[PDB]
Amino acid sequence: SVPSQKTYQGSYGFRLGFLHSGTAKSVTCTYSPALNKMFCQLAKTCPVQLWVDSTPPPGTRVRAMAIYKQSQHMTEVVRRCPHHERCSDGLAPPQHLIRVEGNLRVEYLDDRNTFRHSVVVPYEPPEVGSDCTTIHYNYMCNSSCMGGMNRRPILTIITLEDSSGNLLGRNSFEVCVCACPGRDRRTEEEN
Amino acid sequence: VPSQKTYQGSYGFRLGFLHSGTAKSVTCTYSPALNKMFCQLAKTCPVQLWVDSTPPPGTRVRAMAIYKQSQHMTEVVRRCPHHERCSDGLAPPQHLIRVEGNLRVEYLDDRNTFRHSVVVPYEPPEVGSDCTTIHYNYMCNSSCMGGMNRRPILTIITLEDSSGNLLGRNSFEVCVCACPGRDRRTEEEN
Amino acid sequence: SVPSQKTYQGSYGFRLGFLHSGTAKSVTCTYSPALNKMFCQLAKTCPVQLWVDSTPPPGTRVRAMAIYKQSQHMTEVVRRCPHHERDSDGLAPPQHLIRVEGNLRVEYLDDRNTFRHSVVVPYEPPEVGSDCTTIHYNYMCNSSCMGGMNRRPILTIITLEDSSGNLLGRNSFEVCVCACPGRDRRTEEEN
Amino acid sequence: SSVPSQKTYQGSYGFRLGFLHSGTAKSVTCTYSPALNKMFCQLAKTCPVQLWVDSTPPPGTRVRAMAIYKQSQHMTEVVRRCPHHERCSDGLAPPQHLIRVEGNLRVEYLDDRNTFRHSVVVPYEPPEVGSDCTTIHYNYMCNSSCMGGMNRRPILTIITLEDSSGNLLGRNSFEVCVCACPGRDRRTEEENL
Ligand SMILES: *C[C@@H]1C(=O)C2CCN1CC2
Ligand SMILES: *C[C@H]1C(=O)C2CCN1CC2
Ligand SMILES: *C[C@H]1C(=O)C2CCN1CC2
Ligand SMILES: *C[C@H]1C(=O)C2CCN1CC2
Ligand SMILES: *C[C@H]1C(=O)C2CCN1CC2
Ligand SMILES: *C[C@H]1C(=O)C2CCN1CC2
Ligand SMILES: *C[C@H]1C(=O)C2CCN1CC2
Ligand SMILES: [Zn+2]
Ligand SMILES: [Zn+2]
Ligand SMILES: [Zn+2]
Ligand SMILES: [Zn+2]
Repeated sequence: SVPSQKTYQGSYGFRLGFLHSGTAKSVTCTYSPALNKMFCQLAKTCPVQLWVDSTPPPGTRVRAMAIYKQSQHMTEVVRRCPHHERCSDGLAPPQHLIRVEGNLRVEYLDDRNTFRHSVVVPYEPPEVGSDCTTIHYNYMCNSSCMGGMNRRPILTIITLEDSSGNLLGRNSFEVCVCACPGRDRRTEEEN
Repeated sequence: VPSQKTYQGSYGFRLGFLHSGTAKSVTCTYSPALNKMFCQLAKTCPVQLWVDSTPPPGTRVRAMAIYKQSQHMTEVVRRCPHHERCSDGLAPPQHLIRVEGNLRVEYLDDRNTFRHSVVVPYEPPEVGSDCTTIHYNYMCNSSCMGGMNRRPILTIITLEDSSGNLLGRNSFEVCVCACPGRDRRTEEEN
Repeated sequence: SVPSQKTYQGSYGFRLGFLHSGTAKSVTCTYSPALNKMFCQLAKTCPVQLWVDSTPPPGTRVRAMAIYKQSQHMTEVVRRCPHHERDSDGLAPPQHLIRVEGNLRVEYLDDRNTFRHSVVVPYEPPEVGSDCTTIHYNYMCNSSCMGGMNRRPILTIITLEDSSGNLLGRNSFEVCVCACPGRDRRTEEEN
Repeated sequence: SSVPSQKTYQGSYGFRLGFLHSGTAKSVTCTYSPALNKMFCQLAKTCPVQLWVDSTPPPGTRVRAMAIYKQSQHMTEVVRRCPHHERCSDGLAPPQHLIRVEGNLRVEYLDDRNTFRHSVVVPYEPPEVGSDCTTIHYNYMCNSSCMGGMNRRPILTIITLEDSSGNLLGRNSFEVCVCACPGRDRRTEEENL
């Protein structure tokens, strides 16, 4: 029906972090803590940090899924528009909005019962002298895409799961994929 | 040795596979990274046919296994003596690859190369869908003693017209194993 | 052609298991994982477990055969000492080292060409509560019997075959038949 | 009762346990609480347990470890790994066994044929030249929190010294918590008092 977006830090103290990028014209990805909202460009690197209080064990996986924010649209699967879904696809299904770049162990799922799309990578701990793990996501349509997201806001849900799929952690953030993230962030904050 | 050269041809013939993931319970899962299908003995292994334009009536779709390794490549891929034992329906008992849920299936023992293949009529996608799905079954395990014996194989898929002329070709590696999800997840860890 | 001792799990994921019996004076059979060696008493029950990932068909058979481990003895048939051959249960040939107890469908072979002894039983799936199938082997000579094994080490080769004789899998283990299995395991491990 | 004996006894060799004074820093993988007689440790990591004696036991002496549930309503339940961790093995240990010994090739595992309890045994070796106690490195192979396993029930490890013929010589015990953050979990449990 609808996957849960309820924040769940769980046993490992799972939290998300984001670079402090600002709102200048050069910025290709910028997070608003006031809005809990990422502003990023089509197909460009979006860094997401995983912060934990304890290290989950090897075989832990990190999954990302998008849903529609508005209750009227929430049961609709978030997918790429017909224009963009036309098969640079590498290892990714052409319909999927969310890709991970720079990870050979990436796995993509079409849920056989919910038909929802997700992308999964193995959780790796931070490098020694590092405090967080970084996944580079790419968003493969614009929020404005006719016949896809069509200006409807989306949430990204990031779940930590054990090797059997059981929930260990869940966080979420709103996403706008737009041409001018710095400008769009600064304008959306000024209201 | 049968040609394994990718050939989209005149109708833009491509293969697709479900995005099944690697849950322990999955019956069949394809690794885009390895171009490799992981599936269970005698269970459904869906293969999608995608075309840019519709092949003419009487087009056929053939599947044939060969060994991947150079020094096993002339050897005909067939079931182990244990599994070859009769028990089979429309399929020859020695054939590794079957098609299920197609009453028009045809099986060939090449009288000259002795290779096994399985053929069906090409049907366009059903109402609503963008691809044609063929349910293959692999009737030995990759680890069968006296059969494949842990040796890797490729499946070659060919689109042919009514007269047996080549229209398209593609291929993928196959592992027939107890737990496809685990085995894909493990093989991808390198 | 000395029989093959090469391990094959095969289509059914065939391996061997043994009870974790310890080395107390009272123990009648104990297996050493570090030595891959079973220590047992003359004529006493020696449980050997069959573990499979997938159930082979009814009609599947399980064969045991002993061979000398040392290369210069490998071509000699392993058989009971003169004393011990001269006792029988009424199914076992008096020269066979390995019997199966508590199985009315046991079959014994003297190979027409090699002259090697083996004992076969039907494969049955695990009983309810169990993840493995247990065969009770009896070894009918002592390792030290002069005129039989005469302290020469031996392997038992366990083969899983179908109703038609086709080989499905193989595994093996070393055996010592002795008065005090617990003490001999403890002593041999202590190198 | 049916449950095996937990009562402390130093016996003839004056047998007792010791534990390193490791503190509670975030990096610590195991830490013992003298106030709680309780060892906090991480899944599958080294857990040093010291054997202290007044006189040297004969060669052939053995040191056995066994886990029991602490709470009287669970005491008769055999302690074993959860079904998930049973599926994950060094080839010497049974996959169901909670307690392993690391780095001892003479290790022996027992499944009791009548109690069905698990235990792990090693030979007693005297202290090396320039040491005053023998150290065994235990590994605990399931979390305290594991569902279908300990399921948050506290356990005791019972350490027995026994002769070559199985005669009990001494017995000691300690509570154990297998957790993600031993340092943090020891501090929190000590501050309720
Ligand atoms: C891979 C696993 C197994 O080992 C059996 C068959 C399929 N899944 C679930 C049980
Ligand atoms: C990116 C931008 C849009 O196009 C609408 C949805 C999300 N965000 C606000 C309005
Ligand atoms: C475009 C289409 C194809 O033809 C294959 C690659 C991606 N997509 C599904 C299968
Ligand atoms: C087993 C054998 C038969 O008896 C007929 C069907 C299949 N195979 C060939 C002919
Ligand atoms: C399934 C697995 C095997 O058993 C061999 C062939 C293919 N794959 C790698 C090796
Ligand atoms: C049982 C014991 C013996 O008697 C010799 C052969 C195997 N093992 C070691 C030496
Ligand atoms: C580690 C912790 C737990 O999870 C329960 C048992 C022992 N300790 C206290 C409660
Ligand atoms: Zn788009
Ligand atoms: Zn086979
Ligand atoms: Zn004898
Ligand atoms: Zn566990």
